[PDB]
Amino acid sequence: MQLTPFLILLRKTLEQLQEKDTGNIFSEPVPLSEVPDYLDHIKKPMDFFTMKQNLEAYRYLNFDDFEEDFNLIVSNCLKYNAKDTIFYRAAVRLREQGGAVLRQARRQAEKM
Ligand SMILES: O=c1[nH]c(=S)[nH]c2[nH]c(=S)[nH]c12
Repeated sequence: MQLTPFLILLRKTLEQLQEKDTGNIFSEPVPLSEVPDYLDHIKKPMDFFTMKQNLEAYRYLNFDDFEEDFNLIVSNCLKYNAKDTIFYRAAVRLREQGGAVLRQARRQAEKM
C-alpha cells in the first residue's frame, strides 16, 4: 500500500481515540513531577501527544505498532492506579471505546 493515505488514516484514528478520552487525562505524558514514583514499574510511558509525535516521525508503518502504543496508554494506567480510582475506570472505558475505533480503522487499512 501507499504511505500517505495510511498516515492520513492513522491521524484520523488517533483523533477518534482522543475524542473518547473526554477528560483528556491521556493527552500528555504523566507528569513525573506530580507522580514521582511513576517510572518505578512503568517501563515505557505513553500518551496521545507522544503518539502524534511518533506518527509524524514515521514510527508507525503498520497498524500493529500504532495499536501497541495505544494499548500501552491503557495498560500503564491499569497497572499504576488502584482499581477504585477514576484513572483506572477511565482506562477501562478507553480500552472499551477505543477497541471499536481501532477495529473499524484496521478494516479501512486492510482495504488498502
Ligand atoms: O494514571 C495517571 N495518569 C496521569 S496523566 N496522572 C496520574 N496521577 C495519578 S495518581 N495517576 C495518574
